[PDB]
Amino acid sequence: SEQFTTKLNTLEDSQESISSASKWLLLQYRDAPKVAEMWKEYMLRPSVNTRRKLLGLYLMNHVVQQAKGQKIIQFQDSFGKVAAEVLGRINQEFPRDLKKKLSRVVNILKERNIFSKQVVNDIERSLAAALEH
Repeated sequence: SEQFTTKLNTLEDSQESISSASKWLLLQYRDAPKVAEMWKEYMLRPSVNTRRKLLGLYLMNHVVQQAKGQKIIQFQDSFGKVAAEVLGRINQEFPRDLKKKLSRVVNILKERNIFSKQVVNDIERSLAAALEH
């Protein structure tokens, strides 16, 4: 629902506040397919700063990380799909500093087995493409 954008637009730059938001976003699993699309648009919105995009990335990470604990594939699969594309694209805007921070998020998604091997491979491929172009 629109509650995603409510928490996203009011998303504060702090892990505590980010987790607090994601706690409620776990209830959006019914519309997760659409939430991921909203997240995608946000991440690929030119009116959003690269810092604010990374902040949004942090929010997603918390949601799917908790979804991993809650075993909610509605978030894992949905966000994984769009993440494969987004993560590659936004690295063309992110500076080296924020690109490193991004790669840390990716490492978490992989190492914690949050996203499937298919999704991870798709991410890594798009990341390589981002490095190439």
